[PDB]
Amino acid sequence: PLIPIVVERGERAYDIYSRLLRERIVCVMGPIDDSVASLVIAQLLFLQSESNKKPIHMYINSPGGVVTAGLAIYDTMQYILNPICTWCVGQAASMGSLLLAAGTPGMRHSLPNSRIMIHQPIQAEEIMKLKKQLYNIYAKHTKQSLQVIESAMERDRYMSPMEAQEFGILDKVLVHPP
Amino acid sequence: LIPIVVEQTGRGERAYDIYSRLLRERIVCVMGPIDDSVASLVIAQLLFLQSESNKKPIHMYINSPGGVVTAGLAIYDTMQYILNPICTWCVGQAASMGSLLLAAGTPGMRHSLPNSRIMIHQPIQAEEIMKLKKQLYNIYAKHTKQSLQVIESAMERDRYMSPMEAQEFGILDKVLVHPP
Amino acid sequence: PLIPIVVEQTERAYDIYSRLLRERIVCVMGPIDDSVASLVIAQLLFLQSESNKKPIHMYINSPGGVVTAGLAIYDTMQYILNPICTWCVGQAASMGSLLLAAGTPGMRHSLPNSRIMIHQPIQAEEIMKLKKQLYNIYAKHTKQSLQVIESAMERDRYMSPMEAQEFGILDKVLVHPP
Amino acid sequence: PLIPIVVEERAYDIYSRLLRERIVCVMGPIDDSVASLVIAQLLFLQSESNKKPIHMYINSPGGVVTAGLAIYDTMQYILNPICTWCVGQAASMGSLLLAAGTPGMRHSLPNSRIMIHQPIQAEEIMKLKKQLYNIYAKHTKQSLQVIESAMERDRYMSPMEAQEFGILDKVLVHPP
Amino acid sequence: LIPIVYDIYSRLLRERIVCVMGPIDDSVASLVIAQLLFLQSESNKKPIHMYINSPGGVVTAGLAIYDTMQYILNPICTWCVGQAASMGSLLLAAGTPGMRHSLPNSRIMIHQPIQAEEIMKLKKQLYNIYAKHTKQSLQVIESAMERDRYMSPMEAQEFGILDKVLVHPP
Amino acid sequence: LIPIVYDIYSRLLRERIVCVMGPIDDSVASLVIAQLLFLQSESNKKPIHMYINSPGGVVTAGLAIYDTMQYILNPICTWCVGQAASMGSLLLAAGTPGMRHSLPNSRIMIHQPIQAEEIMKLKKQLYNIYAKHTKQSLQVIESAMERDRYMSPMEAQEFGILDKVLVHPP
Amino acid sequence: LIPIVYDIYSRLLRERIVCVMGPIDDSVASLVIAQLLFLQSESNKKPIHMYINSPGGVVTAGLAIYDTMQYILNPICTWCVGQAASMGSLLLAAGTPGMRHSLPNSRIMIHQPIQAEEIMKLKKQLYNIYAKHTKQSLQVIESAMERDRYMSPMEAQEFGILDKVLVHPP
Amino acid sequence: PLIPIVYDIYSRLLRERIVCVMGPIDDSVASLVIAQLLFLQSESNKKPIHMYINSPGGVVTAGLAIYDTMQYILNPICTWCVGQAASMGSLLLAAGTPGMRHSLPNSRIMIHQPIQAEEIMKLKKQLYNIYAKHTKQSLQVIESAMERDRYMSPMEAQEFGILDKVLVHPP
Amino acid sequence: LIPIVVYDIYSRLLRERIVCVMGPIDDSVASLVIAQLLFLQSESNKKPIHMYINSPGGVVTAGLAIYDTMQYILNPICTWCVGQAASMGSLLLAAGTPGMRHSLPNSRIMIHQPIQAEEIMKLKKQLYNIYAKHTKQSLQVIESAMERDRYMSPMEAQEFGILDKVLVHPP
Ligand SMILES: CC[C@H](C)[C@H]1C(=O)N(Cc2cccc3ccccc23)C[C@@H]2N(C(=O)NCc3ccc(Br)cc3)CCC(=O)N12
Ligand SMILES: CC[C@H](C)[C@H]1C(=O)N(Cc2cccc3ccccc23)C[C@@H]2N(C(=O)NCc3ccc(Br)cc3)CCC(=O)N12
Ligand SMILES: CC[C@H](C)[C@H]1C(=O)N(Cc2cccc3ccccc23)C[C@@H]2N(C(=O)NCc3ccc(Br)cc3)CCC(=O)N12
Ligand SMILES: CC[C@H](C)[C@H]1C(=O)N(Cc2cccc3ccccc23)C[C@@H]2N(C(=O)NCc3ccc(Br)cc3)CCC(=O)N12
Ligand SMILES: CC[C@H](C)[C@H]1C(=O)N(Cc2cccc3ccccc23)C[C@@H]2N(C(=O)NCc3ccc(Br)cc3)CCC(=O)N12
Ligand SMILES: CC[C@H](C)[C@H]1C(=O)N(Cc2cccc3ccccc23)C[C@@H]2N(C(=O)NCc3ccc(Br)cc3)CCC(=O)N12
Ligand SMILES: CC[C@H](C)[C@H]1C(=O)N(Cc2cccc3ccccc23)C[C@@H]2N(C(=O)NCc3ccc(Br)cc3)CCC(=O)N12
Ligand SMILES: CC[C@H](C)[C@H]1C(=O)N(Cc2cccc3ccccc23)C[C@@H]2N(C(=O)NCc3ccc(Br)cc3)CCC(=O)N12
Ligand SMILES: CC[C@H](C)[C@H]1C(=O)N(Cc2cccc3ccccc23)C[C@@H]2N(C(=O)NCc3ccc(Br)cc3)CCC(=O)N12
Ligand SMILES: [Mg+2]
Ligand SMILES: [Mg+2]
Ligand SMILES: [Mg+2]
Ligand SMILES: [Mg+2]
Ligand SMILES: [Mg+2]
Ligand SMILES: [Mg+2]
Ligand SMILES: [Mg+2]
Ligand SMILES: [Mg+2]
Ligand SMILES: [Mg+2]
Repeated sequence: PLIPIVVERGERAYDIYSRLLRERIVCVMGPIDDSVASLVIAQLLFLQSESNKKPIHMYINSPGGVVTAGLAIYDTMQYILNPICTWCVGQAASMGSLLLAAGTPGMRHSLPNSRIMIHQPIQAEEIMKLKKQLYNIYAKHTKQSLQVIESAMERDRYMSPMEAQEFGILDKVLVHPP
Repeated sequence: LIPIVVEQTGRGERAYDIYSRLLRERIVCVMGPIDDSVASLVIAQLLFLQSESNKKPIHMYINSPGGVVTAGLAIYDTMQYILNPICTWCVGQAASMGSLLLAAGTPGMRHSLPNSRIMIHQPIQAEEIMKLKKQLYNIYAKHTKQSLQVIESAMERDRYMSPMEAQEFGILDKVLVHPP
Repeated sequence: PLIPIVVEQTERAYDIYSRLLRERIVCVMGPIDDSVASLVIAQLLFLQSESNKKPIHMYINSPGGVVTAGLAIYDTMQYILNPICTWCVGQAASMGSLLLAAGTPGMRHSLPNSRIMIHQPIQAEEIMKLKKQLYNIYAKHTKQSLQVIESAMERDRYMSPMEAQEFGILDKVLVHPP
Repeated sequence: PLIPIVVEERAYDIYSRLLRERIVCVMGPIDDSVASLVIAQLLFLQSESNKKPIHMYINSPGGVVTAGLAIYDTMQYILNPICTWCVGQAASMGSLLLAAGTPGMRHSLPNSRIMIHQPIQAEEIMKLKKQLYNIYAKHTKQSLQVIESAMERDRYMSPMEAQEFGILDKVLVHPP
Repeated sequence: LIPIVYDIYSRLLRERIVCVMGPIDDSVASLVIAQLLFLQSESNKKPIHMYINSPGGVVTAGLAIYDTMQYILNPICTWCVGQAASMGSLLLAAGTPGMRHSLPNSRIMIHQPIQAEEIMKLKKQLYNIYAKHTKQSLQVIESAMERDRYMSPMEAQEFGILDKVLVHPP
Repeated sequence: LIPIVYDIYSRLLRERIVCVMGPIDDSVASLVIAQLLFLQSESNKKPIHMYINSPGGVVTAGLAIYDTMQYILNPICTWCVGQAASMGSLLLAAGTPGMRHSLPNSRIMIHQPIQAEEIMKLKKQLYNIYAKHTKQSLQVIESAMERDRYMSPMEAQEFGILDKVLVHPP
Repeated sequence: LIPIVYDIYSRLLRERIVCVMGPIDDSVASLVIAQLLFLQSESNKKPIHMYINSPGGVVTAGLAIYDTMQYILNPICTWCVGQAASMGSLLLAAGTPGMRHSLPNSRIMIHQPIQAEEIMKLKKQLYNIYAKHTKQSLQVIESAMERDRYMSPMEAQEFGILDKVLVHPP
Repeated sequence: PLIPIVYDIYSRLLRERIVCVMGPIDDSVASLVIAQLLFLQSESNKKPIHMYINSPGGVVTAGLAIYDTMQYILNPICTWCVGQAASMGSLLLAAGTPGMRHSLPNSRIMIHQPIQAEEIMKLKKQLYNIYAKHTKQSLQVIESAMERDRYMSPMEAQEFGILDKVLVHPP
Repeated sequence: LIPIVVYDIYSRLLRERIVCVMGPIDDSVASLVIAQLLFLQSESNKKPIHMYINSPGGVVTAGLAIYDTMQYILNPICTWCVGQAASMGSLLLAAGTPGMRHSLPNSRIMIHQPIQAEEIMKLKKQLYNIYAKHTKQSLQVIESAMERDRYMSPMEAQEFGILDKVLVHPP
């Protein structure tokens, strides 16, 4: 995996991901662990410092990951004052779909062929407390009841972008820009 | 060991790695197995090239045996999303998700060199695996302009196509031995 | 993972973590070992030299780690004269929660969905000497008795941020900046 | 781990910046590779000073004896004052380096742990042990029998017990 | 170390008890099928006890055991001890009606943790077999199997997977 | 490398002694269950001795042994030697009342070191079983199990896990 | 752990049943061939039962079994339970006509998942053998084998791979 | 891995009431030793049992399982330290019937010992009491000696109270 | 694959009062050798025991465990060095009853020897004394000779005091 260099006062050379960061785009790609969370959180704090009002784009192609790391990203998204556009490309499963649903209302996007899953693939009470935290967060942003969330999360299935929009996880399914 | 080449940018010379220099020619490489990492890199390049011009064509170099479906679909959706014409170039082989990206190029601009091999056959719950298979049927039918019955039947065969067979089937438009 | 580069107007460019250090923010992320402790300690000494009075922000998302390495960070936090704001994001368990509680009083923070654990997952007497050192440090910074600390640390459980605030581990649970 | 860059305008990695503050790290297990780096830094810092002290940051569980002795001899060889700082722990060869600091300049932070117990043919191993006995006795100013007896017990001492024992001089909670 | 009395499992076979224990693969299916054919030869009318504590396994191997259970003429008692999940619960439910048992603290799961058309053809085969032996409709089976959960023995009896939950022998 | 007298474990079985040693998994549970069924076939009145030196193991496998202990009609003497932690202590407490034993230096732990709701259902099953056999309330069991500690044999006798701490035979 | 009756697989061979399990390699081929020669010596006319649940394996090893099946003069009943894919289905189809069986839920695949000319020569050998026992034309064989799919037992009977689909004995 | 037949040599050695405590002690070793002790007690609960000890130590609860069983059975137990008895091995050596604790001349004995913190310390005190009981020393002498990372000669262990006799030849 | 002979060939060797100490000596090897020595002494405390030695050495305490047992039993012990007897192997060779320590012509013998420091030295001095006792050389001749990293020929070892007879063929 070699990262390409692009060229953007004068001419500066970045690696393509750093150039993506200058377009206020943050990537949440692959499994989410403490390392990914810290990097995402760092980028969110940086982008808010450059403007606490210009939107931030969050590119999400993740199968999920560690819950506390995902929750670290979630809490930081709520904490910063910027509007956050989430973009599901490929898939958003487990904590990935939670972050997708955690975007600013009206700015949660998916491309047409993405797959979304809210099903989720340390002591016992302790695992259940984290589950209830996920129930509350999903209920809050999908605007569904806890009963619908608990029931839906019990089903080992993915949603298409259209059914995820009807469920309240995302707001727009775009084939091309509007 | 990746070679370094110099281009003059206007006020001086810049050194790139040869792949980064290829990106300055609006050519994106999709080579080897496609995973989330490849998809993110390709998508990043597609968004970058569109920003530099949403009307100059983008060349997609494809030499891939396939890969993860959702990662392939992420590239596919991004190809449709951007406004640029996309020329696809099959060199070596385009199998499984690779052939899907090849066929997803802008009509009339889907290319193969003479000795390439193309395969649309494809080498997690059960219903969900079938939903992805049905997403693949629809995309192939859409871009080859064949019926779903012909796509489902052809994908059931474990075989490769010649570039001339892929052109007749609708995966690509031109087989070039030299440039025109 | 590739680490992005950001640009600051001075035009300087750094890696995002080096830029985070310029905001007087130090990261304690993942398992704590001698290598992490030395890096954190180096950053604390550097930030104090740039000003022994501007606050230092300590980002904590850690499951714990080596006790002596954690204690090395703790002692250095007490040694420097700067006020230290601790920020629990994701989780602070074992030595992580000790560092969280060791922040300057009134400046110990957690985001809403963090998890905090003071339970802890060499000869026999020596292992017990370290445990009592941890009892003392927790008692000092939570302002609880040794009997309350020893009893609470025996329970294999996590606390919510609000529960950690009543226990005395942290001072504020913030959803947005005030 | 990613190592941060700091700017003094010149930019260095934070460990290179630490070297500029005349601080040398003896960090983790000590082997020939670590000794060489420490020795190189010690020779560098002595050239570059009009006898200003060198700070030796020690957080080590020990390591190979000959590598530890290589650092020890170099500490004695350079004719500079060396402040030793025990943070976290100094066990085995780590505690020998700690005690080998210039008298009056051996430090520990409050919660550090210090161990002089130690976790090639037989005679050859025993010769190195006496070499350790002699060095400890010299710098703690304890008798050889107190050192042999103390090293025989597998225990750590608190910083204040290490100050009474003669391994270090000062236990500091804040700078004085 | 396996104790000697025969070896304890061979002695269990002489008491007409067959163990379906752990993950089911082609090897397990071959062993169980071999035992079923033998016990039928020594008597095609004395019951066979099938002890089931399995998390599931390979579908075709599970179906191989199922078809052999259907093929032989003996009445088969299925006994869920510990757990019967995935193909394990299918074998449990495939016992002779009235002779499907579970102990009180067992867990039963019908949820299930090759080309695409082939995997779903196998799934419908599981739907029909479950529907046949639980006497539930195909929509009730398809809906229930989609839920990633275990049921208690009482709940599995009410669903039609087993017939009796015994604390002591009857 | 086991010694033969039979092999020493098989001869121990002839004294109606079954060993539960080390981590409990599906394999250990099946062997123990097989042995329990065998000894009660030889007698349903003579006591069976269960030697327990285990740090715990898989919950469903432990529950499989537990259910079989309750199912069989024999009185079961449990003997804690070394340690009985997690599922091991559950088996220890599940012995016939008055016949739950420990040697003086053993350690006993009821603390316990798949979806979420399912892990919690199994935890509640452990709460119920412990409450039943120690005759303590559910809040005393839930509270005690949250503590990561061992009990002395005398302390476990007072908690209700065992009945007798013997230094020599009486 | 293989139970003793001496071992259940050896006892099953005394019933003139040979198992073809798992991946077929030279080792399995030699074992099956040995059993076939043995069963022919005890009687050249009594049928031999060949139980097949195999995903396939090495071509030359499969062909070694095939050649031996035709070489011996006994009638051989083939039984597909679970699956017969690749070389497994070839052996299934190679049973004596009228004596090729499958249980209801089996899956059968004739698709197949050394220098180039060599691989193609082996492929036509498979085409010929299938064609002979399928009583289908070679173009129908080449075309069907190119399709990456399984057949139901009824679909395999109709294609000529097997003769009867039995749920119980007739 | 290769074991001679006379019965297995260890099985035959068991027929003269000699049980081996060999190498590192774990739950597996403890169970076999306990099994052997119960068996030999059934055969005669008054003829002595010989415990052959060459062990560097092992798991405490496993060693304590053997210890409790030694006290539980009604037989006199002769312990024989040959090679070494360190950590739990020396505890079993000292736990033999008084007057019947033996060592050969060149053996090495160590009482120094090379899960939560409170529990580790609880087991340590259990070892202090057991050593104190069988060596007839004070807890302070035991705690004090166990902190020293050293071995004893057989004569020094006889003087400490761990063993009773050091034999070069039989009496 | 171990051949069986009109039981297994090693079991037949034991019945010939021949004990093998082959390869590296560890606690496991030692207890089996000790087991065999005690067994043959029961079958006769006066008929000689043959000890076949082809070993590069091994664990000191395990070697001393066998050494102490060789001295403990009342039997005459013939030691036979074939191939090599190095480190603890050569000490066992020299520990045979005087006049009955043998080597075949092309064997190699080494007394050089390829846990805390003081205790390592205690074991070394124990080896010095045991060699000196059976070689009837002074401690300095043993200490000095063990310092050379070399092997001796059987003749070279006979004069030294390690062995008594070098035999091409039986006498
Ligand atoms: C929304 C942030 C507030 C405004 C505020 C605050 O709560 N914390 C605390 C904090 C620390 C660490 C991790 C945290 C994660 C979640 C929430 C809080 C965190 C620090 C932040 N700071 C900043 O964002 N500086 C700009 C900057 C950041 C990164 C980079 Br790269 C470059 C520039 C420094 C100045 C300041 O007031 N705050
Ligand atoms: C065709 C895109 C639209 C134009 C639009 C948009 O939908 N998203 C959303 C977006 C986010 C993340 C991943 C996405 C993947 C697929 C589609 C959308 C994605 C951002 C994009 N942006 C851009 O493309 N900026 C220029 C640039 C990109 C990369 C590099 Br390197 C350098 C420069 C920022 C400005 C902007 O409006 N859009
Ligand atoms: C709070 C520090 C004191 C003020 C004081 C002191 O006790 N030690 C000793 C010391 C050494 C090593 C690790 C220690 C960890 C804990 C405590 C002490 C440590 C050195 C420090 N020094 C400094 O901090 N120099 C500025 C600087 C540091 C790092 C970087 Br990167 C860039 C700039 C050099 C000048 C000076 O007096 N002290
Ligand atoms: C206190 C040192 C003496 C004064 C003296 C001396 O004995 N040796 C000898 C020497 C050689 C090799 C390894 C040794 C290791 C331990 C001790 C001695 C060593 C060299 C040293 N030298 C120096 O220290 N140069 C300064 C410098 C060092 C490193 C770097 Br990076 C940059 C600058 C060169 C100039 C000079 O006289 N000596
Ligand atoms: C249900 C039995 C039917 C009557 C019948 C039949 O369909 N097959 C076919 C068969 C072959 C291989 C595997 C099969 C798996 C599933 C179903 C059928 C299988 C063989 C059976 N035979 C028998 O069961 N012999 C008794 C015996 C068996 C095993 C052992 Br161990 C000891 C004794 C031999 C004589 C005979 O007619 N049948
Ligand atoms: C206490 C059991 C009852 C008595 C009763 C019964 O419920 N099951 C069912 C059963 C099957 C499999 C595993 C089970 C595990 C838990 C409970 C039930 C199980 C079989 C048992 N049988 C027996 O125990 N035979 C004696 C024997 C067993 C093993 C060995 Br080795 C040697 C001898 C055969 C005859 C019979 O009526 N029952
Ligand atoms: C002519 C047909 C008979 C098969 C014939 C024959 O061709 N070969 C040759 C042969 C060798 C090796 C593998 C072959 C594979 C395919 C065909 C032939 C093979 C030997 C066989 N023999 C036998 O079958 N002996 C009975 C028996 C066999 C196995 C066992 Br187990 C027990 C008893 C020995 C006596 C005999 O004339 N023939
Ligand atoms: C009163 C004297 C005996 C110690 C007494 C007793 O307390 N328990 C309890 C027991 C159970 C399990 C493990 C224990 C470990 C440590 C201590 C006690 C254990 C069983 C023992 N039994 C016996 O020793 N049978 C002889 C025998 C044993 C093994 C072999 Br192999 C061959 C023969 C069976 C009959 C009996 O009354 N007792
Ligand atoms: C007086 C001479 C004997 C050495 C004496 C004795 O000191 N111990 C103690 C002993 C125990 C364990 C390991 C020891 C290793 C080194 C020395 C002593 C050991 C046991 C031995 N016993 C015996 O040798 N029985 C003969 C025999 C043994 C094994 C086999 Br297989 C077959 C036959 C049983 C009865 C008996 O009085 N003694
Ligand atoms: Mg926001
Ligand atoms: Mg387009
Ligand atoms: Mg401070
Ligand atoms: Mg000095
Ligand atoms: Mg039936
Ligand atoms: Mg009962
Ligand atoms: Mg034929
Ligand atoms: Mg006793
Ligand atoms: Mg002698």
